[PDB]
Amino acid sequence: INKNMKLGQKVLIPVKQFPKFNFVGKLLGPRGNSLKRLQEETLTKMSILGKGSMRDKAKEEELRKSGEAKYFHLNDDLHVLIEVFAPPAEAYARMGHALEEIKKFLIPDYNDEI
Amino acid sequence: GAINKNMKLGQKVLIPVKQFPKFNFVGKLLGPRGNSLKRLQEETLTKMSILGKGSMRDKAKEEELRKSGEAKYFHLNDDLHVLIEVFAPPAEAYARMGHALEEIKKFLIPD
RNA sequence: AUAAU
Repeated sequence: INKNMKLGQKVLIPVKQFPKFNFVGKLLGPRGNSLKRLQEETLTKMSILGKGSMRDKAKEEELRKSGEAKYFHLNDDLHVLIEVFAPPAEAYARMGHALEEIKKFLIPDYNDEI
Repeated sequence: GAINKNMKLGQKVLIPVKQFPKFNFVGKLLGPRGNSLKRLQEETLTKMSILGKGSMRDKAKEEELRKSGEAKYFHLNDDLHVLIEVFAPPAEAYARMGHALEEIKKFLIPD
């Protein structure tokens, strides 16, 4: 119950469902640091990964073709990888709180009628 | 996954019987009629199962089921533990688990 | 023999 443990969770960014919405720009923010704040606030690490995550389509296709394990993620769908390293109770709580906080960044059409 | 679909999480928590061989962790977890562990589950919105060597009321029977090699009893070859399970959308599933893991700590200190 | 599942 006391030792640091690692957890990781992929969250799909629904680009197919909402192709007109710029999820990456919305995640990173107007100055590009919104995701940095979100991480520091939640005590997690968050990385935007998958097809489209590099904002350089030539380079992305190059790294994917290399077969280096660092870039395996580029085979995947666009997503945020949330990672945490803390004792079990804190690790799960942090993840729960990060997953909650990230929801607003990923739903263009949230309900606003009752 | 998508942020909305129900997901399953499971976490084993070791009961430190080796460290504290004199202490009845199982009785402490269950309480009278199992209502301690039942309450703890209901409060945390988790499922909890006590599993592993030492889990069963009955040491003769335990050894029998272990020897059967039925897969439902494989756990009896493992160390004593609580398996905490949850099924809910990702943010709620992780929160529940974090809260269960916090609440269970006091039961895994002897006195 | 705190004994749930």
